[PDB]
Amino acid sequence: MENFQKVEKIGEGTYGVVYKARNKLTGEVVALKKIRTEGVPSTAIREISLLKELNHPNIVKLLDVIHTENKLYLVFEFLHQDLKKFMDASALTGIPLPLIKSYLFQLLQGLAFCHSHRVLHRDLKPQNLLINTEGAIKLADFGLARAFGVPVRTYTHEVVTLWYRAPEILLGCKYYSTAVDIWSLGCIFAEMVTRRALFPGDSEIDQLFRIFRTLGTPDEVVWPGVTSMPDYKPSFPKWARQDFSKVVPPLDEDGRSLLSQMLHYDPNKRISAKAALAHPFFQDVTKPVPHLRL
Ligand SMILES: CCC[C@@H]1CCc2[nH]nc(C(=O)NN)c2C1
Repeated sequence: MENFQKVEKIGEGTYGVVYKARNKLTGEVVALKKIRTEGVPSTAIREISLLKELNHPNIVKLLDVIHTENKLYLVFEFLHQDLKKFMDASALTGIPLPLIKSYLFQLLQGLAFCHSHRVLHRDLKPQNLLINTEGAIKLADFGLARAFGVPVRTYTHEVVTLWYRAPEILLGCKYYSTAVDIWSLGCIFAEMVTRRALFPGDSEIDQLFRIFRTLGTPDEVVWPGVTSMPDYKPSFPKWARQDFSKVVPPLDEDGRSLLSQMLHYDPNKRISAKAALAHPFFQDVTKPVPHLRL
């Protein structure tokens, strides 16, 4: 880009480098993502361009999409910190429950919105949840997975995390439903509460087996059709399901109930974002402000 003074390199995304930049004309500060190449499928460009109309307060705004000289630039609204960095910074004391609740509530609203427009994220993780000083949290990179797919390694060869991946994806499902995002958010909810990743898998089978060890090896009883999935193996070990009281202490029964519904094995049974917003857990939701040192 020629009309963008690039303040700094913010990070490295799944698809490309991210810079903090200042638009010389509007003076606005944005997050500029630079992506890759055999001409780049125009099918992706159309899909991505449609995201410019997917506007919501809990969705990072996509300001522009520019395809030029073998590169694809995505211009996004800028937020000062991501949830991964905030959780690390809050590791010693933990994120207060009221803020955890507020963040989950807002993330579900963002999901409810995109899902109602038939757009899935598919690769939700702390790294793409951005926060500001106002107490808001927004989902970034929504819709990019439908356009580019989720690779095994990023453009820098970094391993794309499997920690938040729904079991139906790990088992080979061809079609992803909105339920995949609810699963990822549930894993993130648990991580905020316990200050440790729920299922820190370091391979696809380790990821699947960690899920099984906590939630029990799935069977036709809890997940009709699971034994017919592409990568299901009758030889998977059979682990017993653990009590959520042991999984996310010391979260209260309302939060444990909601998390259990977000982590149902059967995608068709997993709670929707819309239904989750009405869960008793959010009865006393508020909008606290985090302490951010920028
Ligand atoms: C998930 C990585 C891509 C995001 C796109 C939107 C976005 N907005 N701000 C940032 C940022 O990193 N600020 N420190 C990002 C990064």
